[PDB]
Amino acid sequence: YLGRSGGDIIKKMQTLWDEIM
Repeated sequence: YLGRSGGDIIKKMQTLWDEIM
């Protein structure tokens, strides 16, 4: 919603925890 808000949020959450833990 308004310049790809929904798609980009799920992509960044996935790698936040993939790379740290």
